[PDB]
Amino acid sequence: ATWTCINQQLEDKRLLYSQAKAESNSHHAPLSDGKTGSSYPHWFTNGYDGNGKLIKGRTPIKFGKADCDRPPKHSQNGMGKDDHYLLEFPTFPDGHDYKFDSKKPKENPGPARVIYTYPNKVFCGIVAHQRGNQGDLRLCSH
Repeated sequence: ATWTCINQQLEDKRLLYSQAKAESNSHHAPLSDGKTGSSYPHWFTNGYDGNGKLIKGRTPIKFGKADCDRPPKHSQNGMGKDDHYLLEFPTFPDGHDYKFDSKKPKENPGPARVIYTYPNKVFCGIVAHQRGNQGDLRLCSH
């Protein structure tokens, strides 16, 4: 399965990702909420607060997997014993594994992220930043 993302750069850029490479990246990623050099992986809010309430005006991305569409439970540190939430990790057309402990310099994460679950690492989808490498995330197609 090939996912296509559109990202604007300093103009619209079309980027293709192999679903297999991305699933492999998330499996290799630690199950941690940002307690790494690069800050990745980290909680992907999808518009909710840590109690599972949808923030007003925000719209969640629908993935189509019950595991991914359930509201989260995220304690302050992402380690409460009842926690279950989404994680985001950088993914690339080449499939290389992002250096999550990289700090000065921090590896460029690019615009795309593989979204998966904590604690079971279920694959949700590939999303990408609209412009550059931060800001609004949009689900890529396939």
